Amino acid sequence: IVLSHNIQHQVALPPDLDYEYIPLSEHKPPAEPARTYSFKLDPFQALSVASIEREESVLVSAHTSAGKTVVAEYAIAQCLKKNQRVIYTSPIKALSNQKYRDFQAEFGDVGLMTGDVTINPTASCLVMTTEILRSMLYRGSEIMREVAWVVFDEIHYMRDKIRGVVWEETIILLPDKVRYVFLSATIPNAFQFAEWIAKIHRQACHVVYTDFRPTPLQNYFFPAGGKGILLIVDEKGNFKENNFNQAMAMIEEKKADIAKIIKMILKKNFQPVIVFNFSKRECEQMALASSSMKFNAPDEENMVNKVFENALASLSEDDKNLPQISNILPLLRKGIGVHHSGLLPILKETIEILFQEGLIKVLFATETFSIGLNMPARTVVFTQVTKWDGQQRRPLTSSEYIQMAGRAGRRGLDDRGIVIMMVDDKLEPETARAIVVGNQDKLNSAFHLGYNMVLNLLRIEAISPEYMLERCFFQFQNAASVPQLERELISLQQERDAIIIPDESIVKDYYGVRQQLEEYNKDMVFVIQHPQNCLGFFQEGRLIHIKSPSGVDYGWGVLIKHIQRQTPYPEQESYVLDVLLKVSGDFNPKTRGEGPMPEGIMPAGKDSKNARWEVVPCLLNCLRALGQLRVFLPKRLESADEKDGVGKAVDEISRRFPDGIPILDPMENMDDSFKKLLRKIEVLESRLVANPLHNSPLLVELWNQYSLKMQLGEQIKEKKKAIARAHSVAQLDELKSRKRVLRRLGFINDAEVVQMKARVACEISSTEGHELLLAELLFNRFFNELSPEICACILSCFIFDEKIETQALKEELAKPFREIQAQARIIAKVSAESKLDVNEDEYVQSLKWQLMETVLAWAQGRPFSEICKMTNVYEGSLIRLFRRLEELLRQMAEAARVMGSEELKDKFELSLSKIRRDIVSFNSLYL
Repeated sequence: IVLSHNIQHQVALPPDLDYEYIPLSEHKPPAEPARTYSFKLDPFQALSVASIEREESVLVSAHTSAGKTVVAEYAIAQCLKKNQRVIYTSPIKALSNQKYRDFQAEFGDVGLMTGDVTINPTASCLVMTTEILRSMLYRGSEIMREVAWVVFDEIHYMRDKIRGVVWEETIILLPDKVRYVFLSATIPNAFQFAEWIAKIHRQACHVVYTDFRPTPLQNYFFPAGGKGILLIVDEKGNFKENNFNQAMAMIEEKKADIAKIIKMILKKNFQPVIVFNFSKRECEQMALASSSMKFNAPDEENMVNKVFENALASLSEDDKNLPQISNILPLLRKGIGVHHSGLLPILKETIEILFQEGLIKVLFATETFSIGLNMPARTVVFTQVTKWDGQQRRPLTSSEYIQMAGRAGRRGLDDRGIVIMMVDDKLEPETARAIVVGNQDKLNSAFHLGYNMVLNLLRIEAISPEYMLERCFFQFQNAASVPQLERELISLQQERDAIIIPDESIVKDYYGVRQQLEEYNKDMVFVIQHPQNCLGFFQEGRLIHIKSPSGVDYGWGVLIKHIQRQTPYPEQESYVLDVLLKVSGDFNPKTRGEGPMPEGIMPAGKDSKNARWEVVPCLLNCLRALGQLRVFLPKRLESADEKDGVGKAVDEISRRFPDGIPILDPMENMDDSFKKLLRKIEVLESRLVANPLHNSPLLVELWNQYSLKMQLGEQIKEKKKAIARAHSVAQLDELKSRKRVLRRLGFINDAEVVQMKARVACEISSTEGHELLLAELLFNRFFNELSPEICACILSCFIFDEKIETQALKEELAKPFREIQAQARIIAKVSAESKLDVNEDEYVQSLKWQLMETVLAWAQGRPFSEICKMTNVYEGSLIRLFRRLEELLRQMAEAARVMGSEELKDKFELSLSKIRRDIVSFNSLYL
C-alpha cells in the first residue's frame, strides 16, 4: 504494501538467546483492528499499529505535529478490547491532564494519577506521570501485574539532566512480559534504544522513522537594527547561503525592532504568531513594546471578556482582584497574550484557551509553551538564540529548534509555517548553520545514582543495585563506545611510541626555558612600556633602545617626537614614537607608510650597504630600554648626510661604552623589586644562546615534535579517563562511596540490610532534595514540638531554588533554620569523608530560608494577596511551590506512618489541611 513515502523501518532482536525458539507460523494477521476509521491512516501509523497489533513493542520516531497520538489510541483500544490494562505516562504536568481529558471523553474507562490528584484508580487505562510510575513501582503494587502495555509519550525527555533518570529507572523496573510504545522526536539513534530494550527485556522492538511534516516551514532571519527579514531556509529545505551573508553584513553595519516585526507580520496576515523568549521578564517587556497596537474587533473584545469571566466565575470578587488579572485583562482585550511559568495556573490555562479559540493574535511565551498540547500558530519568532546553561551561553541545539519550530504551521488552516529568528548582534555561521539544517541530538542517557534508588533496590529481596548498573542504558552506550575508544587510545599510543625520535634531554630544558621567557618577557613588556612609568622622559634627541615587535633588535635610536592617536586601545599600544634608526632593508615604506609596526625595515648594519638611518614610526608597545643620554638635534633634520650624521654621533657614543650603554631605570621614582625579577629573564636569554640547539637548523622540527609528544601524553591520559567513565566502575565508585555514607549515617548495617530508617527514607521522592536529611531529622526529633503551620514553613525551606528577597528572620525562626543547616553540615561532612564530589558548602547552603515567613503566615490564615505582597517571587512560582509542598507533605505523612509515629503522621495531615485550601486547592480547568 500500500502507501509509501520516505518511511524507514527497523527492528530490534534480543541477544542470543535467540536460540530457542517457538516458531511454527506466527506470521500475520492475527486479530481484527479496533477503531480504524475515521480518517485514512498514514503509512507510518499503519506500520507502527501493525507492530502493536502483533504484540511487539515499537518506537515511533516522527515530528510532534505528525500525529503520533493516533498510535497511542490504538494500543489503548487494543488493551481495552482484551480486558487488559494500559498506562499512559506523560513526562510533565498539565499535558497529562489534557490527555486525560481526551482519553476520558474517548474511552470512558480512564483515570488519572498526578502529584495533585487521583482519579479512577481501578480504570483499565491510567494516565500518570513518570515519577509516580517510579514510586508505585518501587512499592510493588499488584496493579503492575495486570499491566500489559505502557505508552511513553515524549520519551526523549530521558536525556534530561534531572528527570531522565526517572524514565530510565521505571523502564528498567518493568516486567519483561510488558510491551512498550515509545513516542519520540526524530532522534538519530532510535535503533540503539530499541536494541537496548530488546536486550534487557528479551523481546523484539520495532523502530518506525520518517521525515514527514504535514505543513512545511520557511525560516527567516531578522538582523538586529536591520531593515527587514531574510529568507534563509526555504520550503524545500534548501539553504540559501547568500542571504545569510548579506544579513551578517547588515549586522556589521548595526528593543523596538520586535514592534516593527509584529507590525509586518500583521500587515501580511501571518497571525496568529508565537513570539518565543527565554525569560518571564523579557516576555513582559516585549508585551509592553507591543501593547500600543490592538488586534481585536469590539466583538472579539466582547468574546474574550465573556470567556475570561466565565472562567473566573468559580473564584470570588476578592480573588478576581489580584493585580495580575486586573492589569492583564487590557492586554487580552487588545489581542496580546503572555505565557510563562510565573503566571497563575488558571491564567496559563485560560490564556491557552483564548489562544486556541483564535482570540489572541500575538502570544509572547517562554520555552515551556512550546511543548503544550495542540497549540500551534502560523508564525514563530525567536527573540534570541542564546540561552544560559549556567555560567555559559549556549547556541540552542537542533532538537530545541525542532521542538519550538514545530509549533508553526496549523495542519488544517495554513498552507505553510513561517519561522522568523531574530539574530544576536554577533554570531558565527557554523553554529547557526548547524541549527537551521538541524541534525537531532542523540538520546544519551543522563543516569545518576540517587539515595531513594539505592535504598529501594537494597530493600527488595530479588533485585540489587549492581543489577541496575549492569542493565542501565548509560552503561549500554558505554559498552558500545568502549571498543572505539580503546582503538583510538591504541592509535595514539602507536603515534607516541613512534614519534620518539628527537633524542636529548636538552630539548626539555629548551621548552621550559622558552615558555618561561615568553611569560617573563610578557611581564617585562607589560608595565615597562606603559606611559605611567616610561613617559616623562620625552626630550628631543634622547637615545632609546627598541624592543622590536617580536624579539629582534634595531639597537639604539634617537627620539625625534612622540604623538598619540585616539579613536589604539591597549595602554602600552597608544603613543607613537618617531625614532631615528640605523635602517637597512628599505624598501617599505617611503616616509610615512604604515601603520602596524615598521613592517619591511630589517635591522643592521655591519653587513650594509645598504645602511640608511631614517626616522621610522613605531608604537609604544614596542620599546624596552630608554638609556640616559640626550644629543642636540638640528632643527632642519631632513638630509642624507645629516640623518646619517646623527647616526655617526650614535656609533661614536656606542664605541665609548662597552658592556653598556647604561639605561634609565623606568620605575625608579614613579622599589625596585621588579629588577630582581628582571635580570633572570636576561640570564635565560644567555641559557638560550648557550644551548647547542640554538644554532642547529632542525630546531623547530625537534620542538614541534616535543610539543606533539607532550600533547599526545595529555590526550592519552584523557582517553584512559574517558575509558574509565565509559566503564561501569566510575559510577560504581560513586556507589561504593554512597554505601560508606549509608553505613556511617546509620541507615543500613554493614551486612547490607535495610533498616527502619532506610525504609522511611525510601518514601521521600524529590529532585536532589536531600531526602536523607528529612529522615535523619525525624529520628533525631526536631519536629516533635512544632505546630503543623510551623512545620509547613520548615518543609517549604527545601523546595525553593529560585530567588526571593528582602526579609529578616526572627530568632524563633532563625534558630530552627540554623539547626537544620547544622545537620546539613554534618551530612556534607560524611559525604566528603566518603570521596563524593559534593562541595560541602553548596549542599549546606542550598537550603534557602528566605521564604519561611510567607508559607508560615499562609498556614496561619493570611490571605493570598498579603503574602503575594510579602515577596517579589512570581505568583505562579508561589503556587508551584505550594503544590510541590503539598505532595511532599503527603510523602511525609507516609513515612511518619511507616515508622509508627501516628501523631507525627496525623500532624502532617493537619498541616496539609492548613495548606490545602482556597486557590492552592484549585482544581484544573480540564478536569
